[PDB]
Amino acid sequence: LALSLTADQMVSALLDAEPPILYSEYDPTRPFSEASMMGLLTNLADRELVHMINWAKRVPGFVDLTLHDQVHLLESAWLEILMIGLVWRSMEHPGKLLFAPNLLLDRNQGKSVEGMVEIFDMLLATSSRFRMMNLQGEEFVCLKSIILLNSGVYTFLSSTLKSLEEKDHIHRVLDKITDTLIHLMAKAGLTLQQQHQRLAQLLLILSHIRHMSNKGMEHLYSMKSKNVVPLYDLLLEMLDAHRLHA
Amino acid sequence: LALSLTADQMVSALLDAEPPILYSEYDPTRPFSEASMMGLLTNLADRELVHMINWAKRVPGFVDLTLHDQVHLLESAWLEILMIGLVWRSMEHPGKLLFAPNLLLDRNQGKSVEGMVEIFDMLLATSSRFRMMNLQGEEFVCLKSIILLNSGVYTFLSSTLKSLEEKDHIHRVLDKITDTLIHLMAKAGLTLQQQHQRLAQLLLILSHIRHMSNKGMEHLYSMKSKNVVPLYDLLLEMLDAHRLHA
Ligand SMILES: CS(=O)(=O)c1ccc(-c2ccc3cc(O)ccc3c2Oc2ccc(OCCN3CCCCC3)cc2)cc1
Ligand SMILES: CS(=O)(=O)c1ccc(-c2ccc3cc(O)ccc3c2Oc2ccc(OCCN3CCCCC3)cc2)cc1
Repeated sequence: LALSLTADQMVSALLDAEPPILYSEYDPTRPFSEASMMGLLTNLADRELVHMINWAKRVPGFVDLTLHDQVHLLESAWLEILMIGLVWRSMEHPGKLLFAPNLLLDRNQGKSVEGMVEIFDMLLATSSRFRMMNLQGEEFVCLKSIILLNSGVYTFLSSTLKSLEEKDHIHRVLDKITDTLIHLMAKAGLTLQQQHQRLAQLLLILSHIRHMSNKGMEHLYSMKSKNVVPLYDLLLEMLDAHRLHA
Repeated sequence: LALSLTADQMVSALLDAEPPILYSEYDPTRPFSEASMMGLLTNLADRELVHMINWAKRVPGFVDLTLHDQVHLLESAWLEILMIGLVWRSMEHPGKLLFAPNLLLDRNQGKSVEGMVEIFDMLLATSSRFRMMNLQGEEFVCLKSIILLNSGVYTFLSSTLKSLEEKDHIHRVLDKITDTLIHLMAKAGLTLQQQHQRLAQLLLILSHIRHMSNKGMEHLYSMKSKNVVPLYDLLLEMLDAHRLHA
């Protein structure tokens, strides 16, 4: 059970669950100004989503939830999760965003699309903040898991017995991850005061990531009019897998 | 200086700075269905803003910032601050939002305006969460101050020496407030583990408040087309006061 795991077990579980870093899909031997910037990012995001679902399934406690609740959590968090991942891998590239190892973009390369330069600036600022705090890999995987579990937990539709039990489980797992973050900081030499200060600093950054996701979704919604399968149904199909391959 | 204050001094400073509870402005002796719901809330919000500025000025550390930075912080946080205040005074009114003592509204009374019922539901859910956590007045005033200082701090435009010093000051004050929250929880009997768990639970709610503010601003922006003085300039005029009354 997830609630039985120790701090070091939680960390190992999260580190092991980490998804791969994907590459942008474009011909390296052709003029760049030819390729659609938003086309490249959309394709990347869509491929990453598949791996995000595998990752979520390996976050302790996640698969203990109902399918419906798992979908709701990912539907609310997916863009924040993409964004915190980007910021993490951009940390050692000041002034640039490492969307993919073969797609490193600077501020001015977002002007091709509306609202993009503003979001790029916010993402760059978050990466600067992490660099400045010297964020560690173990801390990063805790934060990404907190995002998955927290972002949609205040927007649950139901209030049935089952929903109450679901929320309680989510909050117990979140408490576990808080314990894990504190543990990592204790093992890195920080005093108690430094521990709760750093915890608060990290969790306050999650509000900015929420803000970035909201602003991004504003523009994506003006932009995404494919009139096709709703994200919920797409997430469900991917999450609701058989065990005929297991 | 704010950075010199003790936990109990911080708490007393914040409690003393608390703004008044205002009343909705409408004739109690006339048909309700006559009054504009959005008209009543807008008028209330506009009057509260004036008192919010006095409050901000009394938050330790705030007036140490440049006028420009003070404005930026309030411009980014004002709706979150209105919302957390509402949720706080609605805490003991399950199912209802106490916008004012003479304006207690339930879910169904938001349907008059677009997007409103959704925001009402999110606000009600936040109030339920606070009730459920048994949020205390001392904790509430810390959270509202954290919102003021944090919401706009990742969106500072400049990177001058002065801006670096401003950000450092804001983060030191935020650390002070974290210490104060932990102190209050220590003095309420919570164990160390319970302390960092409750701190994280409270700060994660701030992400939902950010989300609510974003969604609210989406609809207010479709709705506010007064073509008049920009909020920044209005905030500046109110913040940039002479000391001819002091
Ligand atoms: C216009 S904007 O300026 O506001 C804007 C806002 C955010 C991003 C952004 C940010 C961080 C990313 C991190 C990554 O690791 C990979 C791609 C990232 C990314 O590109 C997209 C593109 C399309 C999309 O959604 C559309 C495709 N698809 C919809 C269904 C769910 C999966 C995504 C979602 C993200 C870009 C632009
Ligand atoms: C359409 S919506 O469903 O999304 C929507 C979204 C949020 C609110 C909301 C929420 C919490 C409030 C707490 C309070 O204590 C008092 C009023 C509150 C309130 O009403 C307004 C009305 C107008 C406004 O801004 C316009 C007026 N003015 C602009 C300049 C700054 C000050 C506010 C700002 C808040 C209502 C409706």
